[PDB]
Amino acid sequence: MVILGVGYFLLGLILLYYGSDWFVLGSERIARHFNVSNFVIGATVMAIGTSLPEILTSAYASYMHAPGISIGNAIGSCICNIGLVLGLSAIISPIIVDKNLQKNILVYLLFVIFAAVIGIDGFSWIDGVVLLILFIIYLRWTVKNGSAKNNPSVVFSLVLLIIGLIGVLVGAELFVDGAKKIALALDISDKVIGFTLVAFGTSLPELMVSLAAAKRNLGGMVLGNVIGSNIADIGGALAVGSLFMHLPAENVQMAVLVIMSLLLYLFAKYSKIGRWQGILFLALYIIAIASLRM
Ligand SMILES: CCCCCCCCCCCCCCC
Ligand SMILES: [Ca+2]
Ligand code: NA
Ligand code: NA
Repeated sequence: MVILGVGYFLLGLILLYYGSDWFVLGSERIARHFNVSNFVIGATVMAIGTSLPEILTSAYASYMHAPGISIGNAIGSCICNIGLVLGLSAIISPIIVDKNLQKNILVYLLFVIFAAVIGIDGFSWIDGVVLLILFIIYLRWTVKNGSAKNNPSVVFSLVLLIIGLIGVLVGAELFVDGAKKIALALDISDKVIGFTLVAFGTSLPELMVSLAAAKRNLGGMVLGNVIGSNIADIGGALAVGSLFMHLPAENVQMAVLVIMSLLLYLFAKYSKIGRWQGILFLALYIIAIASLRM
């Protein structure tokens, strides 16, 4: 069952490549239809849609008595979204953040700090409930501040979005599924092959989507996708995971995330998110994946 593993692998890449573009284009059209900014549509629809793997992963893992994976996958994705995903995107298409999206990012920072503080002694199911409620509040707050027949322009837009989303979710799965089949067929299969492959596999939707939007100079959409995903990973994935079982404290990873989130805000507020800010993000992500524990 090799080659068919290469089959799922390459095909998943193709579905990720074109699927992300369709998702970006469809989301961009939807945003203009509902008269909202690209940030808003990225922080809500796109973010939640791409964070669906994390939510299902964290829920399933915690239910299977593996709470370490649940919180590990959740936080690792957050670090990945700022370090790798935003890092690459910022370099491709530098972002100048308007004074109104700066407020949203500051709110994001507060949310992260709050999660880190209450997570010091781990995350209880009550911690999850609270985070999930704030998650819900953030969404409505974001949409309001960015708001205000079978129309063929609207239908085609929704088809682009949905099919594109299916493309990146199925594609990301085929990528991981093809990679597990190859490693097994080549007898090079550990168990953090493995945990590394799936945790990064859940981040593949955000990566390809944000890179697609970055290529089209949609920096607001990219920034929304990153900020929204992180909140969806904490208020959604991590929260749901804590409902099934107490999640052990990841104080080091949370600290890294808080620092990265702090850096993201300061750059957006007093400077820009461009090449050298993107380079710094990639540097920290590389240092993170080099010295953080598996
Ligand atoms: C919409 C559902 C939100 C989450 C509700 C979670 C309830 C979790 C209960 C976990 C066990 C609590 C045992 C207490 C002794
Ligand atoms: Ca706690
Ligand atoms: Na994801
Ligand atoms: Na996401």
